[PDB]
Amino acid sequence: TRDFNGTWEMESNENFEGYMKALDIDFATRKIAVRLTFTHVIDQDGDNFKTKATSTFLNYDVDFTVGVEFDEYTKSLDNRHVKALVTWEGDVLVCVQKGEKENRGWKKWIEGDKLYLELTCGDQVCRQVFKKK
Ligand SMILES: *C/C=C/c1ccc2c(c1)C(C)(C)c1cc(N(CC)CC)ccc1-2
Repeated sequence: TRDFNGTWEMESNENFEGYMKALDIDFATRKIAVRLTFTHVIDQDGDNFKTKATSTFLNYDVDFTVGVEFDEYTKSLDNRHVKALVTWEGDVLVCVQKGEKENRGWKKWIEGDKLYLELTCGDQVCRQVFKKK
């Protein structure tokens, strides 16, 4: 499926710390973030994505149109300017964030009832799994 719609509840989160250190997330935010359960809400209509990630203390919202490059400010993450582009590779949703950090981006894909997220920055890879709620 290429349909990522739904409310997704975190089930596994491997090496979030190394990914966040690659981004120069400060020690403080890192320790809080590594313990929190995240809910990821995706409202997808054609190419148009409205996405949310909510926790009891840290939140991240981004909207994008597949295939349309956009300048992004990674507000309350590492607060950097990147040139973002989200495209399809088969049924994998792939984002490249061009900027100062190397190999920065993410990939989303679904297997069965699970959403998989791979976050990359530098030589670090974080893998998260969500169960559809
Ligand atoms: C499709 C979503 C991809 C994606 C890329 C980067 C991040 C995330 C999802 C989050 C919301 C899981 C997330 C959280 C953080 N935190 C550390 C500052 C917690 C707010 C950083 C980057 C990403």
